[PDB]
Amino acid sequence: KIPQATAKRLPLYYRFLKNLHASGKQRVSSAELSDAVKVDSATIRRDFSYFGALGKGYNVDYLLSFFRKTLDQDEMTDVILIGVGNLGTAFLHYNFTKNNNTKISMAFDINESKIGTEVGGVPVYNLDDLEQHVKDESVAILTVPAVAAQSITDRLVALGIKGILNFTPARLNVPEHIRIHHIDLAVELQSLVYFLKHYSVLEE
Amino acid sequence: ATAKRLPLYYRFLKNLHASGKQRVSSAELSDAVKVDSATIRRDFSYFGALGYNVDYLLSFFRKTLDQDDVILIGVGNLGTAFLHYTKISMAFDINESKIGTEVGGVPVYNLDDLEQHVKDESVAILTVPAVAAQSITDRLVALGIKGILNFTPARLNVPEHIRIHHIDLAVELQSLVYFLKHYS
Repeated sequence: KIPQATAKRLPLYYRFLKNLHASGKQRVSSAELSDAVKVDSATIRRDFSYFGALGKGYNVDYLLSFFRKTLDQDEMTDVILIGVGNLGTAFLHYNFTKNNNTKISMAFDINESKIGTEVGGVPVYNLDDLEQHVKDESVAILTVPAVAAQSITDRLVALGIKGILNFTPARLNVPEHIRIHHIDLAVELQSLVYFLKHYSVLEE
Repeated sequence: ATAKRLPLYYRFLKNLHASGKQRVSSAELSDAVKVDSATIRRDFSYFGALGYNVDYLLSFFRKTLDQDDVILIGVGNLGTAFLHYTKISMAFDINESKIGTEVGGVPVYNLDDLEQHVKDESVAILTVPAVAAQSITDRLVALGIKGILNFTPARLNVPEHIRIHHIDLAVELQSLVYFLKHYS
């Protein structure tokens, strides 16, 4: 599937393996794993094929790193960027802190000389290829001209984007379950200006 | 001079309006804002006010302020995005290949000259590295800037009356991410 019940056991296996690794333990059997998560050995066997783990019992150090990698994978927020112009490339040069499991994993453009580049260590792909690159990523940054932003949005939601930071003047239409932060920079500037004239916040 | 007392009258009258009072004397306004009434009477004629009606003046001050700038510092990708992309009148940088040039119609000056060329402007856009932000901020406040659009990860130390708008990718993503993890 992976079945929900299996997926919910993963952090439980992890916590058990950390404790064991701290205590100096080198091997762990199915029976010990079963006792730790209150299941039986067949469940360990099935869950570990879902996870992609390799055994024989198990090496504590191997399984700890493996489950660590897997939870890190599951917990990281991979972000896509569309539009690699001035604002887009500044964002690709953004230095996210260590404690912060967010990164922009990929970028998209339509300019042939953008396409095929690595900007700030992230690959820029043809926007044509959006559907063949996007699987799991749940968040997108939009830094395209306002005119392109709606058709790109339509596609992002169809691919399973759930959250969008809109840095364009466009007012996006999306399904009620899509969370949109609209950061129009010209509006932010004009809001600051307005406040120092009127000492109240600008509508909208 | 006259347009420099206008915001004093506005701010105070907006506070008055809130309290339900719709007339105000030069003597009452003088004791509040510390301008002499003889100057107030002189200004309020100029504004075409005929005891003065509080709503006339407020609507007049609002309209004037809406009838009749911004500087930017750091003309890199981010500053260039803002220029390209309320007009920006001056840009400032340290890169000698950008100083003495025009980006998006705006001339770019050496940051050394900030204090000679910033006279009237109240708003600054800040699009420099975080490491540069606080020292420049310090110079902007000493120059009497009233608002800063902080487009850097730095948290700026300014006097309380300085309005800061902070735009940051991480800060913004953290909020959206928290929604998605908790309110799906």
